[PDB]
Amino acid sequence: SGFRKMAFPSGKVEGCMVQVTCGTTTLNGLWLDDVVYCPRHVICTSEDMLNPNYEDLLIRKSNHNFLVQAGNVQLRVIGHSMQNCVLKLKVDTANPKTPKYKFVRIQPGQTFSVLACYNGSPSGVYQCAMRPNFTIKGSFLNGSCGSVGFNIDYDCVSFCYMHHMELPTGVHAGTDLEGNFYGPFVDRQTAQAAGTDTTITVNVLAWLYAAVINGDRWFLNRFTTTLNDFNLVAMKYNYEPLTQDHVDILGPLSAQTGIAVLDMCASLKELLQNGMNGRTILGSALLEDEFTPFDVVRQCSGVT
Amino acid sequence: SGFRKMAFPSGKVEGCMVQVTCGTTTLNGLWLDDVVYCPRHVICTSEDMLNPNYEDLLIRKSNHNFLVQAGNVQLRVIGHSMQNCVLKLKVDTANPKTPKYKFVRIQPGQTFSVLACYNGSPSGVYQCAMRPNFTIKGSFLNGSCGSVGFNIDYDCVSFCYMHHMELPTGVHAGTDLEGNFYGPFVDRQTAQAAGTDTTITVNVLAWLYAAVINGDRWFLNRFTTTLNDFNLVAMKYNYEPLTQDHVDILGPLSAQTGIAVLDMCASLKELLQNGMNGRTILGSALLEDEFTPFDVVRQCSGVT
Ligand SMILES: O=C(Cc1cccnc1)Nc1cccc(O[C@H]2CC(=O)N2)c1
Ligand SMILES: O=C(Cc1cccnc1)Nc1cccc(O[C@H]2CC(=O)N2)c1
Repeated sequence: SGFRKMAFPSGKVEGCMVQVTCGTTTLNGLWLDDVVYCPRHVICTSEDMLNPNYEDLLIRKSNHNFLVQAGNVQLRVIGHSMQNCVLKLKVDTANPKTPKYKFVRIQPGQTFSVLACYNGSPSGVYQCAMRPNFTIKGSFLNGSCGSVGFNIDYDCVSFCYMHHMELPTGVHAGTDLEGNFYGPFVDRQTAQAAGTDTTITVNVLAWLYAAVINGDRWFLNRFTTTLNDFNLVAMKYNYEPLTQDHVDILGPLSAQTGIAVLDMCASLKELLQNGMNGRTILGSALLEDEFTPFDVVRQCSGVT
Repeated sequence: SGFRKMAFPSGKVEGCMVQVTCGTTTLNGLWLDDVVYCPRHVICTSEDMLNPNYEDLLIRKSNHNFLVQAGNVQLRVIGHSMQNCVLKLKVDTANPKTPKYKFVRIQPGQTFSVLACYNGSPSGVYQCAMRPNFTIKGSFLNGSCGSVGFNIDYDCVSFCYMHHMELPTGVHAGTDLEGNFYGPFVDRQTAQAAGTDTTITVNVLAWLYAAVINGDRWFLNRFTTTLNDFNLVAMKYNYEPLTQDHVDILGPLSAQTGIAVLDMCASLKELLQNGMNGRTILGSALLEDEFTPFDVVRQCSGVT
């Protein structure tokens, strides 16, 4: 027993982290096969970031202007191209450490691990969720651009995020591995603001199931509700509307615990309306929304 | 910016994880050089655990009775010995993936990463602290015994914990890599209880410094206090007494922020006496004690 914000083992991803330097700028790159993926703002100077024309800026860049280093060895860049907001640097050596990988665009609500990196070197790993407003609440400093978000299935790494920027509000914006930003964010140093951050209801429910499994049963009440009535209370508290798909995904958790999804919803409705009264759930004084129903089953069943 | 419970990259430790089977029992082992370290309760049956005589039980065990598997390859055990509560299985092949390592016994209050494992395979990584009562609040299921706690410095892994058991209260007990339990715990299926779990004051202070660095400044007040007055309030709330050593270790955080340690103590005294009033600090509705002052500087400076 015990419930922690667990991240996937990062070894398969550490093997891919490289340092990419363009002029004065150094950031991280992802080396899979003979391609190094990195944010395209590596070709920018601090003046360029205000209003950059990336096609024009890339025209003044040649293969030799991009310095790629993997540990202490320099990789020869034989080609370069721009795919949306990522640069793909073709290198002459394929990464011998390349794991089985997929490039995937995750949905908001879904979770993933981040391997924060500086100068192509990993500093730490933590679990994140793609917020409904398409930002992530990460831990990133200047120099962490190019750090990737990933999931692991058996031996296959699904890369879903590449860090590009921080908004003045302290939240982080980034792209999938095809260079497409999650949300309305543009890789320009212009005032951008994240919209309303809503709470991932299905994840809070999954974590309530995880608390019941672990012994925290105080919040369980003698009540039930309907999907429409629960959603009236979810609306007021900026919670994502619960759908029958969500109820379905909670099915294995509901089946294991023996608590109906709508019963857990009534318990959640009371937690929203009445607060926690100074008590805690899984050592947390607030309702946690960064565990998907898949994360809960995986952690409560030891899926390696 | 952003502050997360970050764990060290686990790649160097994944390379050491092996599966150790003795009779019907399977658990994890740590393969460093030609030695595999694992909990000695691997030689026990469910009946033996009630009151085991490990010397007598080991006398009926031979080199061939311990099955060690690293991935899909069986390792030949050429020697076996008991060091306190760990078995050291000498194998004929040295681990080619052995990183630079030290075996260290950490103090309560200190933090470390755990690579939870099942059948010699890593399932996830998370950050932990050694509680003042010598237990850890981990996430472990049956089959995770042998999972290790570690820290990383540059390229050197300092192994500090090996998971052995779970107490009926849901907390976890284990040993250093010399087989010595942290705390009064014995590897026997007998009713054991953890003592009072106090709050690591210096870590809560370090995390208040991390909140100030990150923009959360609401809790800052126009007051100060003395070490003895603060400790009167720490005592009432089961907080560890603050010493001049703690004030010293907080020195670089105090120097960076410009807030005196005793000033932060007055802010903490008010948080203890008045609560958080529904507000949050670093997205947490309670006072976090699992970040050391070293963890704070490392995360707020990008130490790879
Ligand atoms: O933020 C970083 C580096 C960094 C520092 C700290 C943490 N993570 C990333 N770069 C950057 C890149 C592209 C646009 C950009 O403009 C900002 C203004 C806005 O809203 N977005 C900034
Ligand atoms: O707990 C486990 C396996 C396990 C299961 C879930 C999570 N982590 C570990 N084994 C074990 C080993 C040695 C003594 C022992 O007795 C318990 C009674 C007590 O207080 N300690 C139990």
